[PDB]
Amino acid sequence: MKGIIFTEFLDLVEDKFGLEMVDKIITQSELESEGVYTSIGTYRFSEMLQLLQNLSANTDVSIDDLLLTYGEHFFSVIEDSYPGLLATYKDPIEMLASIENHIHVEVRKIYPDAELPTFVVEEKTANSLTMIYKSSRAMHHFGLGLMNKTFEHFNSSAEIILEKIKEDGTEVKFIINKNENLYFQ
Ligand code: HEM
Repeated sequence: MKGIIFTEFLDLVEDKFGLEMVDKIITQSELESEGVYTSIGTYRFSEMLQLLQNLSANTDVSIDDLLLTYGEHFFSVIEDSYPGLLATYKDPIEMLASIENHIHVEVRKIYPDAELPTFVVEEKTANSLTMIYKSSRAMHHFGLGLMNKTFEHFNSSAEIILEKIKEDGTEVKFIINKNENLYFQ
């Protein structure tokens, strides 16, 4: 895992739960880095899993909801760091169907040591998209938060249903349906 994921996450923990919680989940965790990360650094995901599990136990917020909130926050990091890559797309469904064969291809050029999930499109229309998410890190809700903000970026919204094919969240079917445009709301 790249260090930018660690630094932005602990920034969000400090922003939402306080600096003492940042020190707490770091103290409860070991952690070859010992809690010191750099943006271009490469660290084991087991470090992040410890940080998430300890934060969830301390705050009583599920890892699902913590990763969802973080995934939504990380879209703003994408907005401010790669606006040209984001400006390539004009439709949220087309962008999400382009994560595997374009977006994360560019990410591997940024970070050659990147450890990324796989997204496989099984069905796609103009307002629907079904993809299979596969990753040993089971960060489906991190991707869900990024998907939520992808639709928000294009002034849209979507119902996104997650079906865990493997119970540990390492294979998840995403059923994305752009919402009814309630034009008379
Ligand atoms: C242009 C926009 C995007 C940029 C710049 C980007 C860059 C990354 C980076 C840097 C990482 C961390 C890699 C590592 O730690 O080695 C990453 C991991 C991830 N990204 Fe992308 N990403 C982008 C669009 C998406 C979108 C839209 C989704 C939602 C489906 C997405 C779902 C993920 C997930 C779920 C992970 C966690 C790793 C895993 O699941 O195994 N990304 N991305």
